[PDB]
Amino acid sequence: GEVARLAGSLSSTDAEINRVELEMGALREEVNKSLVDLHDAQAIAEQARQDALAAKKDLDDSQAQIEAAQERLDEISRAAYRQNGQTYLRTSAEKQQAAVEELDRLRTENANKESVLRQARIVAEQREAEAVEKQVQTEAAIAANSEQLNVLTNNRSTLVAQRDGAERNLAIARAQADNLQGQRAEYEEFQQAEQARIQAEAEAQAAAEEKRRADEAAAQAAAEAQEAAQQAQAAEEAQAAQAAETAQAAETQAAQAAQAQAEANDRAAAQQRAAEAQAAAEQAQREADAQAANDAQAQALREQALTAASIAAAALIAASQSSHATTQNPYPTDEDADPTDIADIQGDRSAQIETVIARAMSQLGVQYAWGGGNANGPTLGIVGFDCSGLTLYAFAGVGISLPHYTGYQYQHGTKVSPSEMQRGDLIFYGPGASQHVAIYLGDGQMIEAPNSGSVVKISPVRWSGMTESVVRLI
Repeated sequence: GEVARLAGSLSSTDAEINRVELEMGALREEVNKSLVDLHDAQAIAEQARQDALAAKKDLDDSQAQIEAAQERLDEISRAAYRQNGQTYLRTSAEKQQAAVEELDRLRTENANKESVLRQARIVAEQREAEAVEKQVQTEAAIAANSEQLNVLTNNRSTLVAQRDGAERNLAIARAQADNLQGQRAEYEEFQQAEQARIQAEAEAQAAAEEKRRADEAAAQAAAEAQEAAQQAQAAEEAQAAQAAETAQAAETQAAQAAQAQAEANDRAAAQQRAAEAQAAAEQAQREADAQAANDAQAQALREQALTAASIAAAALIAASQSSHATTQNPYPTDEDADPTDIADIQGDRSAQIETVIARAMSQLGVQYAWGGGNANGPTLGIVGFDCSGLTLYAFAGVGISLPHYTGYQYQHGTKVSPSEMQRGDLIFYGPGASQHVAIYLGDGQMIEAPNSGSVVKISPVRWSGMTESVVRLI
């Protein structure tokens, strides 16, 4: 059975599909960026313009402000002349000087504002030009990226062509494997993979226990090494302390020297014992990580064999039932032979549910094909899956054989009230499950193959048209 060659080439052309999809993404977003840049340069330009306008507004206010004060000086002189035909003469002379010096003020303020307008106008000139440039820039960047994208999508359509053909061949392979080797053939292969699953699972369980205990051993040897090294450290202390004190002081002389010898002896003794315990901790750590490496390696083989077992379970079921896609009788016509004959399909738990669900999610994106799907995967319509076809596919992974009809799937398992549904349950719609089926995924979302034109997708649970009960198979 050369499934695995096409399965591999399929999956590698799907790897190429996603290369090109991210590449297209990079270009598409490139345009999005310089679109952002353009709209912000435009906002900069319009803001520099409203700054220039603000400048002319106060410059004109300064104009007519100065002219209002000039005309008050004017009416002051007019009053003076008419009043030329004593305390008040003094204070009105002082008022006129106040007005003249105020006008001096407003004068130099207006010159400053004239320079402010010169610069606000130049700033708007500049950043308007900046926006003209960046505008044409991104129109041209769009031209380039639209053309390059059109290239990418030509490549993408040929890749998906290849992909549809390869999937179509994989369906051929699954059929030849299970439709060909009759029941007892897949039965033997299945019993083999189920046995290898239980054994490699037990083996991995043993490598995990020993890795845990070797890790405990690494810990004990490491701590003992550290203790012995600390006693070596205290020897260093007490030796330099003895050294300093004898440096700072006949028979008394021999007593000092003997204590120095005893100090050095204790030091090298605790030091050698520290070196020994630390090389021992190093061995214990090399063993603890050789054993952690084997625990990981054996756990990989454990779930590898667990998976190969689940698919061989799906294959037994597939070889157990007729093609639920054609009509031509796949049985003999003259009473002159004797075939295999297919089973009859018409009217812990947590780990089990997750295996089924992985199978349905693995088909996310597969196109709809009326009547498509079996225990081995998608099939040609009357390639893809239809709603009740997908559920049939998923539960065969845990050896649950379902009919390729919603109304009949509703008769299997246990009828739970819709309000207590949980992950793994079958949600049905239509009277007596005559219209549609989906798998509850938990957390108020479900996976389904819904209607013509929709790929296998995850959608929120729908309450309109729901049957009165859900069905729980595991």
